[PDB]
Amino acid sequence: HMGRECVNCGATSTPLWRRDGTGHYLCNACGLYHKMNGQNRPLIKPKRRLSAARRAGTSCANCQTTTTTLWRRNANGDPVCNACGLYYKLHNINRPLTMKKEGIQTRN
DNA sequence: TTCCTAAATCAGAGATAACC
DNA sequence: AAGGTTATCTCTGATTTAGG
Ligand SMILES: [Zn+2]
Ligand SMILES: [Zn+2]
Repeated sequence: HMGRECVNCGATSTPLWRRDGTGHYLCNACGLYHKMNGQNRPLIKPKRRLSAARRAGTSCANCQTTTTTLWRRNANGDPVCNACGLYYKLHNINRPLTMKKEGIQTRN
């Protein structure tokens, strides 16, 4: 009622408790999964917080540089350096890796 | 307590324009 | 000189947070 856990995954919380063939408790997810696939529900740890992880290195999807004064994003939604972004939004074509310049230039 | 609000802060898209 | 790449500037929107 309160100290029960899913015997397959160990989840202590669930929308609706279910029973396996042997009468033990399965969380809704696991229970449904078994009646569907006749196989235990595989445990698969959650993915990246898209931050506490993700932002652990950022290189442009096009030229793969790691530095830029401003990160933009391509259609696909991935980050791209300022240069590659501006170039594509002007020519609707990717910036040729033959343009990668040495270091970073400043102005004014 | 929890909710809601405010306002900072953050993130980028555009604009502007500096330098080769 | 004029052009073209793309640093910066300007904001609009989305997040993040301290309070009440
Ligand atoms: Zn389970
Ligand atoms: Zn790039």
